[PDB]
Formats: sequence, structure tokens, C-alpha cells
Amino acid sequence: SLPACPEESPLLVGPMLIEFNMPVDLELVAKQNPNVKMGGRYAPRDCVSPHKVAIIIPFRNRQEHLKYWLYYLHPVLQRQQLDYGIYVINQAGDTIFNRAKLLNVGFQEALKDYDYTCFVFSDVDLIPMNDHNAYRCFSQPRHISVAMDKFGFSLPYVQYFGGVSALSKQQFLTINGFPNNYWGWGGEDDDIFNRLVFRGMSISRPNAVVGTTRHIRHSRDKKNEPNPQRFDRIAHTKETMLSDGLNSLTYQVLDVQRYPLYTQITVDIGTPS
Ligand SMILES: CO[C@H]1O[C@H](CO[C@@H]2O[C@H](CO)[C@@H](O)[C@H](O)[C@H]2NC(C)=O)[C@@H](O)[C@H](O)[C@@H]1O
Ligand SMILES: O=c1ccn([C@@H]2O[C@H](COP(=O)(O)OP(=O)(O)O)[C@@H](O)[C@H]2O)c(=O)[nH]1
Ligand SMILES: [Mn+2]
Repeated sequence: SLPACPEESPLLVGPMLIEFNMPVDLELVAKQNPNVKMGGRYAPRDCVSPHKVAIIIPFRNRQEHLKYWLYYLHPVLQRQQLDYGIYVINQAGDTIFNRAKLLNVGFQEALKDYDYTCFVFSDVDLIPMNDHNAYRCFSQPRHISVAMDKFGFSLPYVQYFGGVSALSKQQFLTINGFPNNYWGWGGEDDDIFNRLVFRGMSISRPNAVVGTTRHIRHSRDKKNEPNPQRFDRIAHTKETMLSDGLNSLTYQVLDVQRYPLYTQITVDIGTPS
């Protein structure tokens, strides 16, 4: 007998000041966010949200970015009235990084906690400047980080689908999830765009002003060099997506930690096969 939340949250304040030059204390973030429950889980107390959102962060060795992410996003996600949880998918070992494979692990593991029907995939170093930019799913796949400071506050190209995005459970299943074989930097997000288009979908976006986003400046991570096979890979997505993705995924979870503000899943996703 709780009523549905309003369709758009009345709590939103719009544009927000965001800065990355001060230290962050997660103990204090946790105290500032008392309604956030163990594992980084929150649903509103006064109404039922139709947005059951698992937020998935691909991760290795970005603890500092992550504290900023948690400081800024948690208050935003509560104002958006989402029934949500945060998952940091931490790649075990020190071999070449695989962003999209971690994202698939996150989808599949989050489903074991709770009946999530919406998946937001967010890089760790991207912070939204306007809480009108909704971190939940739409009737088409949603590209969220549309106007990043590092690309001059617009799309670097109209088919860009990197950074932060949201797919419903059904959208994600319809494309057989994300590719597993993009090792090292680049192109897995273009492949994901291809997948959506080949399954009859198009990209929904907020406007450039609501969609403004900050990227935390940082230097190159080691073990995530540009993948030189990326350009060939993206040219063949239509054929490869049929049998690469959810239906070809394995991994071994090494450790699950419930911290107050996030669940961290440490996972062995292997090396190129
Ligand atoms: C698909 O190609 C277009 O973008 C590339 C630049 O490379 C992309 O840049 C974005 C933003 O950093 C990354 O998210 C993508 O993974 C990159 N994609 C690839 C394949 O590297 C540009 O050089 C091309 O001319 C196209 O605009
Ligand atoms: O060693 C790494 C490589 C990347 N990532 C994650 O993958 C995302 C994409 O990589 P990157 O930051 O290099 O993109 P860039 O900002 O350089 O274009 C990051 O935001 C992180 O979530 C990470 O955690 N550790
Ligand atoms: Mn980055």
C-alpha cells in the first residue's frame, strides 16, 4: 500500500557544483547518507520506485576516483527516488584490463541479489552535473554521459555510447549483453552501439545541458593499452554478437565484500583466449 513515486522526482535541484580537489572520507560519506543500507542499497521510504536499478562500475586500482563517485552519486540517486544498488566489479590480477567483460559479470552477479530490471553502466571517473540526468532505464537504451567536459560539453560523435549508459534487463538480454573479447582500451562501447542498432533500437539521450558531466582528469592506467584489433572487431559485431557475450561468458568470483556504500565483487576474468 505505499503509492508509486511520482513519475519525475520533485526532489531534484538541477545543476550542481562538482569538484575533485578535496579529500573524501567514506566513513563521513556514510554518515552523510544514513538511509543507504549495507552494500550500498536504497529504496525510498515513502513511495515505490518502478526503477529497480543496479549500478555497475568496472574497476581496478581507482580507489580515489571511486570515493569521489560515491560522494557525488549517492545523494543524486536518492533524490531520483530509485530503488538502487551499487556494484564495483573489481578485476583480480594484473593482466590486461577488460571493461565490457566486467560489465557482463556485474549484470549477471547483481541479478543474484535482487530482481533488478534496469542496469546503469558507469565508468568510475564520471560525475553528472545535473540531477535531472536520470540514472535509470527508458523504452530505448539510454546514453547518459552525453556532454562531458573532456569532449567540450558535447558528444565526440553522434554514435558515441561510452561513459555512462543504461539498458533495461530486456534491452541487455536482446543484444546478448556485451562483448567479452575487447581487451585493453577502446571500441567495446562502439561494439555495444552496433549491437543495439542491429537489434532494432536507437539511443535515447537527455539534452546537452542536463547531460553535462565531469570526468576526473587522470593519467594512463598501465595494463589497458589501446587494443590494436578494435577497428576490425567493431566492423564485425553483427556476426560476432550472436555467439560472443552473455551466452559465452565465464568467470570466477574470488571475493564479495559488502561495504556500507557499495558491494565490491572481485573477479577473475582470465586473459585472452
Ligand atoms: C568509432 O570511432 C569513432 O571514434 C574514434 C575515437 O575512438 C573512440 O573514442 C571514444 C572516446 O574516447 C572511445 O569511447 C571509443 O572506444 C573509441 N572507439 C574506438 C574504436 O577507438 C575516432 O577516431 C573515429 O574517427 C570515430 O569518430
Ligand atoms: O586500470 C583501469 C582501467 C580502467 N578502469 C575503469 O574503466 C573505465 C574506462 O577507462 P579510462 O578511464 O581509461 O577511459 P579514458 O578516460 O582514458 O578515456 C574507467 O573509468 C574505470 O571505471 C579501471 O578501473 N582501471
Ligand atoms: Mn577516464
